[PDB]
Amino acid sequence: LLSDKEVREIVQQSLSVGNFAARLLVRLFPELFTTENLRLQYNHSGACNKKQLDPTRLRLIRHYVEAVYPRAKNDRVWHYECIPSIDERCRRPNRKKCDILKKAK
DNA sequence: GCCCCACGCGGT
DNA sequence: ACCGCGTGGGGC
Repeated sequence: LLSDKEVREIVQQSLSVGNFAARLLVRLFPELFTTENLRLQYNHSGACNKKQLDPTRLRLIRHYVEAVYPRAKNDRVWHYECIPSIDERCRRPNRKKCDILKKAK
């Protein structure tokens, strides 16, 4: 639960509605985005042998998304732009692979 | 370096 | 067909 001021401040910095959902994810799930990087054990559905993000916080994220971006009320926009960005955010690595290969030399 | 997003691909 | 992962081109 976060203020209207803070939601609009998040909208200011997000690039697309997918990134709005990703940012609301990071802000609402600060436990997973410490240097512990627990995010790498989670996704939005509980698929691919991974733990499932808090369904109710995810619902709140969708609430804010469909609120700011009304077009998000279609499941075909949430399921196709936000939850892919949410899962990518939870899973994306610290160091890129090719960057790790490049720092070898 | 951080961060975003498109995208081939393999399991379902 | 669909769905999520690993991955890298690339803007900042």
